[PDB]
Amino acid sequence: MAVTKLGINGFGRIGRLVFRAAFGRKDIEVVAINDPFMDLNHLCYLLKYDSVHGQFPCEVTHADGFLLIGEKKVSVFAEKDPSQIPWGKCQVDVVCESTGVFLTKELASSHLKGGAKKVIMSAPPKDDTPIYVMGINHHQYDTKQLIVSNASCTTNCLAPLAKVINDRFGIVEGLMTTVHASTANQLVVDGPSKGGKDWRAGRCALSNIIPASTGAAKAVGKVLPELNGKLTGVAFRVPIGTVSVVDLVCRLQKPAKYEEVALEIKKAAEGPLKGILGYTEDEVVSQDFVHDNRSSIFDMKAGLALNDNFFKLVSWYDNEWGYSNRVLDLAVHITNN
Amino acid sequence: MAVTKLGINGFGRIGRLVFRAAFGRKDIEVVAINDPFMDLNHLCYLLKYDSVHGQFPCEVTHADGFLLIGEKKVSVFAEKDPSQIPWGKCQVDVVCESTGVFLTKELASSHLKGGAKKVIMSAPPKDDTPIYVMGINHHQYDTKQLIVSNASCTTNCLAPLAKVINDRFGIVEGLMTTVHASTANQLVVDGPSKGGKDWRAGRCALSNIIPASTGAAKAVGKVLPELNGKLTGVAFRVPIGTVSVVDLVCRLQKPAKYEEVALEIKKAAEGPLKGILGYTEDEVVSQDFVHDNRSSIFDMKAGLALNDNFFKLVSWYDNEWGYSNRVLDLAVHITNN
Amino acid sequence: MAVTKLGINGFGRIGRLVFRAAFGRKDIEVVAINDPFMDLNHLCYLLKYDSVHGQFPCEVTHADGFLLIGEKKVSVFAEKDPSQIPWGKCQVDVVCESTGVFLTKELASSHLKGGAKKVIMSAPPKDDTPIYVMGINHHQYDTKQLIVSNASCTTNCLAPLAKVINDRFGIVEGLMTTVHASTANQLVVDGPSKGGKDWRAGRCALSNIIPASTGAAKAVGKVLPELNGKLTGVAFRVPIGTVSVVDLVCRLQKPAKYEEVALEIKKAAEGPLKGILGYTEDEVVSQDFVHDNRSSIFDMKAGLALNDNFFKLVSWYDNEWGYSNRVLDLAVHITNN
Amino acid sequence: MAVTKLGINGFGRIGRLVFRAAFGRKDIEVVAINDPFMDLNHLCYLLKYDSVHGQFPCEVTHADGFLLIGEKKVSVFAEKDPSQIPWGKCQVDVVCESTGVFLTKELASSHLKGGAKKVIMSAPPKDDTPIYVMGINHHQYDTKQLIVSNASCTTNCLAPLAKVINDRFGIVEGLMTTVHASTANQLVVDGPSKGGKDWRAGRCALSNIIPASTGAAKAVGKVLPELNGKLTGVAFRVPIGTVSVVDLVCRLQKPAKYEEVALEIKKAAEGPLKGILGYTEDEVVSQDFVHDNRSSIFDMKAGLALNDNFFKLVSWYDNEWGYSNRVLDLAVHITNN
Ligand SMILES: NC(=O)c1ccc[n+]([C@H]2O[C@H](COP(=O)([O-])OP(=O)(O)OC[C@H]3O[C@@H](n4cnc5c(N)ncnc54)[C@H](O)[C@@H]3O)[C@@H](O)[C@H]2O)c1
Ligand SMILES: NC(=O)c1ccc[n+]([C@H]2O[C@H](COP(=O)([O-])OP(=O)(O)OC[C@H]3O[C@@H](n4cnc5c(N)ncnc54)[C@H](O)[C@@H]3O)[C@@H](O)[C@H]2O)c1
Ligand SMILES: NC(=O)c1ccc[n+]([C@H]2O[C@H](COP(=O)([O-])OP(=O)(O)OC[C@H]3O[C@@H](n4cnc5c(N)ncnc54)[C@H](O)[C@@H]3O)[C@@H](O)[C@H]2O)c1
Ligand SMILES: NC(=O)c1ccc[n+]([C@H]2O[C@H](COP(=O)([O-])OP(=O)(O)OC[C@H]3O[C@@H](n4cnc5c(N)ncnc54)[C@H](O)[C@@H]3O)[C@@H](O)[C@H]2O)c1
Repeated sequence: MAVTKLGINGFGRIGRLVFRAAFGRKDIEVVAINDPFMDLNHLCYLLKYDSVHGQFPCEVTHADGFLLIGEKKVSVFAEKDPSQIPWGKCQVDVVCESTGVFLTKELASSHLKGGAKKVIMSAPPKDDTPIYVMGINHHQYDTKQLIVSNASCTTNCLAPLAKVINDRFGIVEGLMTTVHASTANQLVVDGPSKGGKDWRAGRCALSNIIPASTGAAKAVGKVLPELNGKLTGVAFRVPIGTVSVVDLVCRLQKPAKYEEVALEIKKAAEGPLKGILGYTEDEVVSQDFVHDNRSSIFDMKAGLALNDNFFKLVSWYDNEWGYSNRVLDLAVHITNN
Repeated sequence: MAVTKLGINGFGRIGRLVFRAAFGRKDIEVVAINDPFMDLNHLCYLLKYDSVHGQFPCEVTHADGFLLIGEKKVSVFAEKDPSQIPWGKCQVDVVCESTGVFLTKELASSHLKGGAKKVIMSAPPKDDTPIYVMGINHHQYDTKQLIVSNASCTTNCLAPLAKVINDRFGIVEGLMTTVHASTANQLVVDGPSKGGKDWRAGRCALSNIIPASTGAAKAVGKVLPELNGKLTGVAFRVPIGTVSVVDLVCRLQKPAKYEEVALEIKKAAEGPLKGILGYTEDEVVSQDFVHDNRSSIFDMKAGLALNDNFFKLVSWYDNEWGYSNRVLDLAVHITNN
Repeated sequence: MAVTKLGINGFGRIGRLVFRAAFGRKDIEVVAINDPFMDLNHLCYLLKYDSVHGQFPCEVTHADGFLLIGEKKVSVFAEKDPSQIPWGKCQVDVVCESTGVFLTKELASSHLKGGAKKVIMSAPPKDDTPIYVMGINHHQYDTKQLIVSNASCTTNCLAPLAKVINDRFGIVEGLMTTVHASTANQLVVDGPSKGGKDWRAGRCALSNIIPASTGAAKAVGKVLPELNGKLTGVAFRVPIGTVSVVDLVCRLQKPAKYEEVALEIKKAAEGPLKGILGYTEDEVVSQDFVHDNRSSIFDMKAGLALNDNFFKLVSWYDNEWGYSNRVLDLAVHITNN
Repeated sequence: MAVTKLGINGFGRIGRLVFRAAFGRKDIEVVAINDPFMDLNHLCYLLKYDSVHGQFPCEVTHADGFLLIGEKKVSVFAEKDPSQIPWGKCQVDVVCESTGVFLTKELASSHLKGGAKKVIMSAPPKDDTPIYVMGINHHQYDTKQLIVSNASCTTNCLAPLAKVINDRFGIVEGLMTTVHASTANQLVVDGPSKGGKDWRAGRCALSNIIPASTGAAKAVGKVLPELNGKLTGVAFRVPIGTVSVVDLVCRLQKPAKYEEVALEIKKAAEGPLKGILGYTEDEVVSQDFVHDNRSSIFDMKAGLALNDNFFKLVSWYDNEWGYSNRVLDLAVHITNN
């Protein structure tokens, strides 16, 4: 209805990609960025070159303390304290909280105190903060809610898949495994992970298949109450720049042939979930989804059925890119709604 | 009872590792090797240096056309036709068929025609050749069977896991996913796979999560009839030198707590299956099993249960090393039995 | 002057990229492709998806035995014998010989017998076949020469660098080292390289720094006679999808400051060699050049000088992309000249 | 003369490996370890499992706040302030300063204040702290010097190589390039490096060839005055667990054939520098030196000569393992001398 003004806290993989994903958009625009761990010179550099998604689609420069993207000026701050960021001065409608250390309503509030209208945590909340997944429950958003969560990359991939299958065949119970690409919280060589938590994530990322936990499957139950308590899963970190794959093993109430389930998913991908859920029958591999903007693409040939009620369903997702575009979709939605 | 004389056809990852794994052994010894794709000089080189398991634990040299391991002589041939290999002259009790292109009883017979007493296919058979898994059904071997199969690396990992769980809790149905390390049949850069079969395996192995199929789960039913038709699964090839991880999602007849299932497995690992099945509660990662000689090590902390009858069980395995030691165990067994 | 009709023999990394690089071009177009190791279905797949350069910028399909790129038809053959390819019927002005097994004038002749006007070997010749490097000696091409070589990726990178430095400061002698990205001739796991030649290239590409030889530096002397016998070097294969870096250590006749040499190169990159030689002072890394169409980009900050006559100069190059664009530049040139 | 008591500050790649390398030794033993970034439980874990060098050659456990290696007790501390570590109570003869943040005489002094007799910085000093390289100048050590530096992994590789070549042929000038394996100071995904220094090191380590600087070559001049000002070089970080390769391009005073230079090096490797400098003519690759305890192994076949005075010499080194063993050699030396 009118260009949404976005503010970004934490200019990392997600911060920068959300920024990159906004470039095309004509319904949203980033006007402010905050990150106390990079000078303006360092920030332009990081935004300009990317080891996964290529160089920035435009010229990046800075002048007088502003970030210059073509002929637009973006304010840049270096506040370690969110409450200290002049979001208000910049007329920020929504702040993309993507530092990964303010995942609670009390912590994410400081942005509102700084003048920001609303806030979106680019990760699962540690509080009972409302969680939303585009194309799944975003239409159940209440404008009075000023702080929300866009969930996790994995939840965004599994959620759509789960809804379609449950909606028609009904999911009795399911277990999920996601082979996930490398992430910023990992180490180059064997070392101690932060807070001595999840020791495995401190092991050399270059040569290991690394077991990790994830609440993505249980989170689905929060976005789809009908599924609360019917799903859970694990993760396996692998040495891949980007693109992860969800592997859902489920039991359905109503019997079906793999072909029928596949057909149902395809129908959703071309209809109501077009743009969120994708469908394919090609012999694809992770690299094929690098920079794919969908939340999840069903891989028909990769999955299979043991019998008429026990299935193994596979779906890919660019954990970085898809998620970043969704953050923008949610930002626009909760501002014009 | 008396040193088993082993012959190796196909001196590749498995051929060389079986050879390496025999070095310590005092009940078996390799006396002949055949591979028409490497001169003797090239063969010593490959056997001496290994990018995964380190250098050979002894000095490797050649003289007068023989392979010299210390002060032992090993005959070396370069026959493309198995029937042309003088196994008899070398008194070969068993031939480790590990070229991957003679996986049928008719094809593997040529070794018997060459003078070899018995043969073991280092891979699943394409015929109804008898399949054996150490510690699972090897005691059901019939001496009159001259050609057998040691199965696949994955089957050897999943089989023990399946038996213990089924034996006490009973497995109604199960689906499996194995994240597998890179393999010789893959390509360095995107290209056409052999015979235009399994296109995905021709995609760059360095940067892809590659979906692949596997009959390992169904094979379990062949080694454990009670499980025929109750298991199947898929694979995901990843960029790892060695070590794969089996991820079994199963439904049990009798309810149980994750702890009880874990306890049952541990009991087996320390008792009847000691040496085949391992157990651990440490925060491990793939690299931790490089060169582990067991067929499968249960990872207690990596798995979990959705409810009292739906479980996700994880077990690691060095696809190269463990399998190779098993080939030797089977070789000795079917020769002294 | 008029659209050049290109034929491609060997639809591999270079074949497909040359094809991809021609898509934009309005002065050249591919009308025929030959590769006996992929069915038409397999060929579309490989051309459509790429693990390095992304998906094809257009829809790829096939119908009635033709390759369909939008609404253009490209003939596709599967001849193992080059002389058997109907280049003439397709009016091929130039054939991009990129299979890597017909690098001699006698062998590359078969294309002329098939009806092709001229031929370009996408690699160094093993004969005294004429070698050309765009922007260096291509203007010394003789139209009566029907078979030529576009040289090697490394030569194309080093050649421009060498000319500029020699032209002004004069190179007395130089040694070069190129850290090269992985290549099709390498193996996923330790095995025997073809013909038992260059054993090192058969070692696991995923985890090794692999020493390899290269005539790229000596080749420079063939394209720049003034430098014959003044340069040579070695290579180091590393696990990188694409992008290699040339590292030239040279001694100049006339003294200079690193700044002056840098300035000279910059001058060439913005003047006479614009498009072939690039210049930069940014803190770049290999990934930054993925898909860069230049033959070599000088890295000012990466190099240095020991004294006024001994220098270490660094320059990057996308071994796949840049080279492929050059093949097109040469194809057009020798057809309209 | 009598078991040297070693203390380790910073239980990282080097800390743990020095500890691991001491296990066999009968002339030195670690009695204390300090690292405030890992609980005792976390420390045992990290010491027990290693993604590069395998599992610890003994059982690792902890009891009553001590590290238990078999039946030996090692005190463990978690002081962020070195001066606060009770080295004296533990009778520490030498402290292996390997945190990488106390590389100055003033900073490394705090250990002496804590009761430690002497100190060795496991890295190049930022002060004019004395630098020593085993087999090169360690016999010029003065017992009154309480703080010294064992130099850098690269210097330890290049130093021996340089001495032998200079001693007989004389090095006029030389430039060096080391392709180096990944290091702890690098990042898994593109991010900001510490202090905004060396931006390149913050780029994804998984997929980049990363240009880096190094004073290793100039440092050689400090250990070998005769070479001061005659050498310098650059580095290239690559995705390799461990093992780097030094590539020295040098000009000699006295002419020679590659064979003679190779012969000279071999002579040193088997004589005076045996154990420090290695020699080989095999087609080796980085993985072949994983866990090699030598400071540098000359690779005869990898190098070459342009003419009788201009050479390119290659030598490998396990940046982690060799260096760690050297730290122990120096520790014993300066305590019994
Ligand atoms: N990378 C993925 O695949 C992916 C996918 C979906 C969601 N996410 C995530 O989004 C979040 C961020 O992850 P990321 O990959 O972008 O990590 P990242 O480390 O690349 O980015 C985090 C940024 O936070 C900055 N920061 C730290 N403290 C700050 C402060 N006080 N104020 C402002 N900035 C601060 C850092 O300097 C950094 O640039 C995580 O919670 C994670 O769940 C990541
Ligand atoms: N690498 C693993 O992860 C793993 C684990 C368990 C089992 N296996 C396997 O065992 C088999 C062999 O695989 P690998 O990893 O050793 O592959 P590999 O490519 O390393 O070894 C195959 C060998 O076959 C040789 N060969 C080809 N044709 C021949 C012929 N006619 N006569 C004699 N030798 C011939 C080749 O030169 C090569 O040395 C496969 O079927 C596979 O299932 C592999
Ligand atoms: N990849 C690079 O970085 C790079 C850069 C510059 C030059 N080059 C090269 O150009 C050449 C090709 O290498 P590539 O990387 O494309 O390798 P590739 O293996 O990817 O492609 C070669 C193609 O040749 C085909 N082929 C084999 N025999 C054939 C025949 N008889 N007729 C028709 N096709 C046949 C194969 O099926 C394959 O598709 C090499 O000589 C190499 O020097 C490669
Ligand atoms: N990895 C190699 O290839 C190699 C080779 C030779 C030398 N070195 C080095 O030796 C040094 C250490 O590097 P590394 O690879 O072990 O890095 P690392 O990061 O693995 O280890 C450093 C340790 O310092 C600890 N630490 C931080 N602050 C501390 C404090 N105040 N007190 C005690 N401990 C503290 C960290 O927790 C960590 O365990 C570096 O300067 C580097 O040059 C590394």
